[PDB]
Amino acid sequence: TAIFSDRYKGQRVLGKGSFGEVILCKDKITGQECAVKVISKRQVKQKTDKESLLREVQLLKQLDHPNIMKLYEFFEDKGYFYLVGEVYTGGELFDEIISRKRFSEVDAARIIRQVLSGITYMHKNKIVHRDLKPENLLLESKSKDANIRIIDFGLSTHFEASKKMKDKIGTAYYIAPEVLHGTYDEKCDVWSTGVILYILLSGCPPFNGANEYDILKKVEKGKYTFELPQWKKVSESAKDLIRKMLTYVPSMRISARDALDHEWIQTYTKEQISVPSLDNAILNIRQFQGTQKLAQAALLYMGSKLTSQDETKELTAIFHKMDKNGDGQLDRAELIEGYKELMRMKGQDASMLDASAVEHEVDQVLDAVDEYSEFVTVAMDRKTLLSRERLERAFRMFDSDNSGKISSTELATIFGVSDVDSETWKSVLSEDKNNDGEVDFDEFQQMLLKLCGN
Ligand SMILES: CC(C)(C)n1nc(Oc2cccc(Cl)c2)c2c(N)ncnc21
Repeated sequence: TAIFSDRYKGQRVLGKGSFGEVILCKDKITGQECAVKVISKRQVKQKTDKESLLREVQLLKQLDHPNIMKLYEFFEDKGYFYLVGEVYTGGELFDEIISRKRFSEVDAARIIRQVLSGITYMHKNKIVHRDLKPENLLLESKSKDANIRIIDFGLSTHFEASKKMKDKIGTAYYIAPEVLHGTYDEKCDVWSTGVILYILLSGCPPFNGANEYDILKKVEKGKYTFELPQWKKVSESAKDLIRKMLTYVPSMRISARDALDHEWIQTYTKEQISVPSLDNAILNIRQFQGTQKLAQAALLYMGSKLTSQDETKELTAIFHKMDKNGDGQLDRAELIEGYKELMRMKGQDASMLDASAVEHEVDQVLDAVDEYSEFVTVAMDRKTLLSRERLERAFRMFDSDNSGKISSTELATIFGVSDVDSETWKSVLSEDKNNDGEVDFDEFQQMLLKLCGN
């Protein structure tokens, strides 16, 4: 077999996506940069057999469209799959939108035409996405005229969805009703695209609720309206398209290809042109995006705290066992070995892909120490860092008026999206013995710590 770390070295962590971590990697010979998704066999089950995954990868590697992520290679070892593809540096679609002055039906139409164009093409090759959502739409580069690239086509056919709310944040808004009941086809991608279209034009989900299951109930019933005030600013042809895409019975639902010929797409994408800014839509999208990202950061922070506890004590156990004389001390070599040992047990950390990468992390930890218990504390704080800073930056972003505080109403929203229990979070707060009806960042962080057994 060919080995992933023989070819690629990891540069830096790009983020978390469906089914695993994504690393920026570089070919050790040619210097080609690529994005690598590392899927752990221990945390993600396969729905299909080997042969079927291989033939699907062999197909994906051959496909080519300007709105679909390019896949280059695939590797597999004892514990992991590695999907190697083209790296995109423009970030998520919605983050580019919320940093705009104007946004019109014209900008929406140009977004949606690209999305429908990639989808159309993948459906002709019998590949269905199933989990189409804003996070899966990346901008190819930081440029102004950059294409949208859809990531994760085909994956959900081969790998089972996580049940953890860490991993499901914001998926219920987009999912087709028929995917909930088991019988689904390519039309599920049109539904998801109509949900995204609805949000682009109103800033709000068509099927919404106070918690994950409430949202799913709305989706299953399938009723939505155009009753919000900002829909008055919207053409009727956009409403007609949305209706066709959010048609409940999939055989009555419009195809991706047919949707590219809809009058709204034709009208509003003319290079010619022939139109107001939907400022309310943009405000709500800015609010939506901050809420989703704060809830996502809250869960990852809590998850990272539990992992940190689990690995801190295990490393301590490994190093104690390694301590042959029992004096509490170890040299550079034992530290490396013990750290490696930790990763056989707990699986490879995305950013430690080989023995060389562990050494530099050790050597980095030592540079800040220049006694195995000081090493443990420093090495673990360095794995929490990204979580603790992501949380603070996510709290700062969500606090749009810079008041330094989040109200109880906003906590409800955040904890509902995070699917944490109304009575449970209210109880943690109380342990705010003074009821301002609001919390600053330190208090919010204490709430989360208390919701994960600290
Ligand atoms: C940063 C993240 C996790 C949203 N992401 N995901 C990406 O999607 C990937 C990246 C590698 C393999 C697969 Cl199957 C999907 C991605 C990319 N291609 N370029 C830059 N960032 C990427």
